[PDB]
Amino acid sequence: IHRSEKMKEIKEAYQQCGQIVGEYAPACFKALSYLPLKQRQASWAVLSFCHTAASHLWKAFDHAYRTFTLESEPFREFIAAQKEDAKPYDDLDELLMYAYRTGGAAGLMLLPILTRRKQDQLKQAAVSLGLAIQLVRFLSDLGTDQQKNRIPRQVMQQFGYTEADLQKGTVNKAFTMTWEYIAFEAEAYLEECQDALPLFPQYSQKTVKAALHLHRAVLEKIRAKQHDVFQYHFALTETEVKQILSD
Repeated sequence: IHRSEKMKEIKEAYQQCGQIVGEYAPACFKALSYLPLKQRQASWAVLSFCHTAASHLWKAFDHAYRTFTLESEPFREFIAAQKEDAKPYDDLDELLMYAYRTGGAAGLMLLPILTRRKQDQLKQAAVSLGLAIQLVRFLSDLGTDQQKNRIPRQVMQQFGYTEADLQKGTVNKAFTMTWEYIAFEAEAYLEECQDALPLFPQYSQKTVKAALHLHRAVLEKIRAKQHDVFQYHFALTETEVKQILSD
């Protein structure tokens, strides 16, 4: 087929979007692999955009935008949320609002790609999934001050976890209670998407199911490794993903 140079450039840009996501989000990339090619590549573009903004390729993004009639709002929301705050979060609501504006927004970005019909019925599930995934990522690595800053001071106070403990990266009972209190919320969002799993079209169910299983597994691994998130960034290995996804 004589493809236009423009389309050739779009295909190149998409592949690069896939290289990116595959590198910075192996688990999600794996979950997305179950989508048909058109949807899969579109998802790469959306998440590549997220990664890029969190730290040309627009050709593939515009293509995805026009192909799936994506909405501009969530993309704007995500961008605005990258302007930060060097101050620690106070309320759990503050952390949740943040996960909502980033992960939740990403979930909304992807909605039109995950489903063509029952979008109204699956919107809540998509946002909850993205929100939960962001919470899981947050709970998987507390190595820097920026990450430590997202731990809600009111939650820390509830269990007696001190600023001094946190700065030292001390993993004591007070810390695990703080961590589990936040993990409880993440799991509630996950279960919410789990309940709506049968509503997604067959072409995207394996992708949603994979995402759900993978992130639940991440939380379990962290627990298995004694919540040692101040020292290591937790992620599933290729071997682990394979087992989780064996079905």
